[PDB]
Amino acid sequence: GPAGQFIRDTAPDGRVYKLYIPSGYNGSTPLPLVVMLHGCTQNPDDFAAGTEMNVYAEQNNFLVAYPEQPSSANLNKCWNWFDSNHQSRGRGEPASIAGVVEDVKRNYSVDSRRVYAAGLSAGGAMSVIMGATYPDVFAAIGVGSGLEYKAATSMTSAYMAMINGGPDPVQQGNLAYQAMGSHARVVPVIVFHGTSDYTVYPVNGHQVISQWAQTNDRAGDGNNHIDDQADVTMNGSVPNGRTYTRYLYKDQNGNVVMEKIMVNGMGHAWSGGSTAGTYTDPAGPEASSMMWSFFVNHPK
Ligand SMILES: [Mg+2]
Repeated sequence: GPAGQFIRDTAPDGRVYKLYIPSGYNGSTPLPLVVMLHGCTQNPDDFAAGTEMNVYAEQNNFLVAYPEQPSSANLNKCWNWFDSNHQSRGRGEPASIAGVVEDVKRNYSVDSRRVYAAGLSAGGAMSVIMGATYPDVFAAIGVGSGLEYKAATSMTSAYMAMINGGPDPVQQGNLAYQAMGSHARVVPVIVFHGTSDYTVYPVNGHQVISQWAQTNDRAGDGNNHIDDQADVTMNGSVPNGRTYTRYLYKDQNGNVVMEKIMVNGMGHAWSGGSTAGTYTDPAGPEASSMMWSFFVNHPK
């Protein structure tokens, strides 16, 4: 019944983005902001339609921003996760996506401690980049079928990384830690990946976890050890849908810092969701709900 609004705006740098404002928004309470980064060939409306994130935003009283990657910036409307120009704080797409957050913060009441970045495919890899470059902004990140930080640094090596994974995740985790500069802090990460993904092969999902284990272990230095050994593993089952395995990674303090959901026989797709959007597998577990719960329990 209660209905919010889905607006389109342009940030000062020309970045188009859409923003879902829930019906419960009255400006008296700073709301969480989930930045949702669409995959290749997608656009904000398609990603909203498939992830259903505006329904969760309506139900949970949070804001959702969908930055748009236009065809003028990448041939396939992919976030340029493989390009050195778009892997560092302060310039390129990381700066532009941070700019969208700043634009929303200026126009609505946003909870600075509950700003998150999630995405599918190239947008999952970009969400990794956002955590490494703007950890002062993003409390936690969700990586749907993505790749580790700097899995490739030119377009020439991007395809190999999609198929075979990036370099040694411990090394890439050091680079992500370096990319954080003086803003370094633990960034909790939830990863989703389908075991029959023929686009971004699941080795990449494993690498994201291993890379962030190192980065988050390093961000704790200068007390709290984090490794890529799963502390709790459980099989789950979707009624009349897919099975999946959940891996939980704790730090020494006992906090869940990372989570990995491998959906058995899923392809390259957002897990769960609706056929109203492209690149969804309605028979998977509901990544949007799972990711939102991970986010809300991992404020900055
Ligand atoms: Mg552990």
